[PDB]
Amino acid sequence: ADLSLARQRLTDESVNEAPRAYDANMELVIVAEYPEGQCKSFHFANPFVIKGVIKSSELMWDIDNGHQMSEYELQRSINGYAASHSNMRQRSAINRIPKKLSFYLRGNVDWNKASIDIRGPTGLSMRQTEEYSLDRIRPPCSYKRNKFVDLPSCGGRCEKAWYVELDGRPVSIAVIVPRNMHNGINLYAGPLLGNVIEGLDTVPECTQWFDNAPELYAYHASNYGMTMLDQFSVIH
Amino acid sequence: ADLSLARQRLTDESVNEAPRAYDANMELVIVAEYPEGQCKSFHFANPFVIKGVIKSSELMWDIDNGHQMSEYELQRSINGYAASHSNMRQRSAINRIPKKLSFYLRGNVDWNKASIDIRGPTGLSMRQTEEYSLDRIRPPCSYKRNKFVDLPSCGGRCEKAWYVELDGRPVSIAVIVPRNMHNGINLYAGPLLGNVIEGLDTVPECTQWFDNAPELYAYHASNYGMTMLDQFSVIH
Amino acid sequence: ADLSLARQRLTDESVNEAPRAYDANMELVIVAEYPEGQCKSFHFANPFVIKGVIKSSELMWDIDNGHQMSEYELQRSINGYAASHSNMRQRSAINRIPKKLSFYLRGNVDWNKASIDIRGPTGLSMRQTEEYSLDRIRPPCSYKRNKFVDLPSCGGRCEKAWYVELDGRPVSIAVIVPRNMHNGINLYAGPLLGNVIEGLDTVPECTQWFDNAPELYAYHASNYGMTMLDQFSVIH
Ligand SMILES: Nc1ncnc2c1ncn2[C@@H]1O[C@H](COP(=O)(O)OP(=O)(O)OP(=O)(O)O)[C@@H](O)[C@H]1O
Ligand SMILES: Nc1ncnc2c1ncn2[C@@H]1O[C@H](COP(=O)(O)OP(=O)(O)OP(=O)(O)O)[C@@H](O)[C@H]1O
Ligand SMILES: Nc1ncnc2c1ncn2[C@@H]1O[C@H](COP(=O)(O)OP(=O)(O)OP(=O)(O)O)[C@@H](O)[C@H]1O
Ligand SMILES: [Mg+2]
Ligand SMILES: [Mg+2]
Ligand SMILES: [Mg+2]
Repeated sequence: ADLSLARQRLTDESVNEAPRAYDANMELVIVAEYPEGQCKSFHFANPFVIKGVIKSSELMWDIDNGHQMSEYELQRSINGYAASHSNMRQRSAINRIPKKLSFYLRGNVDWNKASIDIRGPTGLSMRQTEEYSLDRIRPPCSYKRNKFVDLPSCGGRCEKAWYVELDGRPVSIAVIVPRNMHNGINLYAGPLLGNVIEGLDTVPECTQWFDNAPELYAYHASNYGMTMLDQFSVIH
Repeated sequence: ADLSLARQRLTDESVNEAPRAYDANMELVIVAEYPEGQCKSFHFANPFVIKGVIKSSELMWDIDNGHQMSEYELQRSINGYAASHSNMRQRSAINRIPKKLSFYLRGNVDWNKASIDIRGPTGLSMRQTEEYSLDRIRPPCSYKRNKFVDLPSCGGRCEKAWYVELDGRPVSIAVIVPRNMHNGINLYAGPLLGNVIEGLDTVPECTQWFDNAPELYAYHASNYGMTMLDQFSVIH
Repeated sequence: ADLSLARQRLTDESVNEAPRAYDANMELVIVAEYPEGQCKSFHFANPFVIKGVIKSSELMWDIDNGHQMSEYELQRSINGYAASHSNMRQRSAINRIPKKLSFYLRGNVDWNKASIDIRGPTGLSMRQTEEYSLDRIRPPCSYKRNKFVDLPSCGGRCEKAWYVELDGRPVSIAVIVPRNMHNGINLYAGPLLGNVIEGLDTVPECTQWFDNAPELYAYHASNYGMTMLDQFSVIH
């Protein structure tokens, strides 16, 4: 047996299987695409539960003539969608609302229980008439299961995505991504629990802005190894 | 029996009782009111533990001639209250410090254990002489219990509030709101624990700015069904 | 026995031992020092697990002619370090990257398990070639143990520090600081667990900017009782 090829094989497998390890992160990238094709990406990671929580103000395209707009200004625009005649806008804000959201998940994910909840502009459960009395988490619809779309992970057998088209109204996002424990062991049971609790919510988030999707593909997706799908069903 | 009225009754009860469900959110709205009557509201929600954590810089009225001030500028002003002669201010910043804070809680709350802790300008336990050695959470005074004021929830039997007048010094806030488990069942016990842990800290926050209290009543309180009390003891 | 001295002694001990109490905070101050000597400090606290999580954009010196720069502008500069030719910079950004980081820990810390992880510019595990497949938390190197440096805590016997020199590239930070439970009792075991979970992540953070280290010593360190060490090995 050729040991140079054996070494290559071991190297490949070490990279492919690493996400299955204890304390190895699951990965979440959310991409918002806007009408002129610009993109905003949000990255979250954790080994046990990813909690991808995005305010409606964070999901707006927030660049105006080269400067970043404030939460105050953005929330002012969002308000008129949440409550009738609560701001002074004479036209809509659709230029800054995403057309499409893409959710890229990679790693040792419990695909039965991963939930993606698209919520209202002030964070309440989405419905025709949002109200505090009827506000909850993890609605039945949020569990996508076999509605996830499989994508190449280049040997990892571990990337899927979900896509949604928005309808011209601001939204907020709550994504909960639990670790696969279908090997029959409860990591929250016994003395290990404290070690798991210590690891929750310990990875820095990262938000990036791109003027077009090819910049996203070139400087995020292919830089780090998250495969993305474009509007022509071609992978990058 | 009139079935149109029976249907109305069932509908009423479905709305009134929904917050008692597993995975139904408890709701927290904090309102800061400033000397010229403007208001800032902060909304938090969770089914298991609400953690309402606000920095002193976030609690300042932060609008200056139509633009939002930066954390850098706000913290600079706060500093002179925390440490003598640590900024260059020749006058106080009382114009931007809240006069009053109102805490509105709605849902299946453990009223015995809900805690509201008003902390110092850099997040330490409040005392005459703040110091790292004497910094802790959940002081005895923070549990309000029967000092909560009952307010109408329009059939829910589940809203209370707490009020405090400030004394011209910046503060920070830590509110911990645990779920009522007085039905005798520990949701943290057994296999359910992981499901509870997954649900913690998964709801987007929302901050709003209003120029006067009637805007708050019209476009937040009555829009979503949180009853608020004004300075004339009239509900909205 | 002189009871005025006995009272002094009891007072001293009450202050010295307070951090050992249940619900007493452990304290973390991170100080970034930049080439012109300016400093940024970040304070975190919790009684059970401190989670000090800082994005690469937050660690840049972010003041430009008296105004605070936006995350958009800062992330743009960081991008060129993460992905080749992903921004339009013709020179580096070393003026705004810390030269040195200092980590000050005070309280009832588990020194065996405290971990300080210096991560890449977009939050991934640091390595020559950062990639999503090889991203994890709590690497073996992050546990400093006896590589912590002991510093005076003025009777508390409970402050240590860690120092690192950076190499001109932006980084992100994840610090996990667990409570000392070497007295043989597991606080996550039994009915106490819910009370611990309720206390996680409930203390407001505080970020401060200083133009030079003596301002930091005078208006933070000596104001609150965190001892710091300067470049001459002198304490403040
Ligand atoms: N262009 C595409 N559009 C949609 N789906 C695609 C496309 N290309 C591949 N896929 C799907 O991705 C999945 C994985 O494909 P494949 O096995 O070729 O990738 P791989 O590099 O071996 O990665 P993995 O280790 O994740 O399997 C398959 O279900 C395949 O149909
Ligand atoms: N204007 C007010 N000022 C102060 N307290 C008030 C005011 N109006 C009502 N309350 C108090 O609110 C509480 C609930 O009142 P009430 O039972 O009339 O409301 P409800 O619409 O039935 O809501 P719930 O289902 O929460 O009881 C009572 O304790 C009442 O005294
Ligand atoms: N200037 C210094 N540079 C480096 N280390 C120092 C310096 N001064 C003191 N130390 C170290 O700090 C540690 C604690 O010193 P010391 O016992 O004098 O302080 P203390 O005020 O009693 O505080 P504690 O209660 O924390 O012991 C010792 O290991 C000492 O060597
Ligand atoms: Mg394959
Ligand atoms: Mg009633
Ligand atoms: Mg000593």
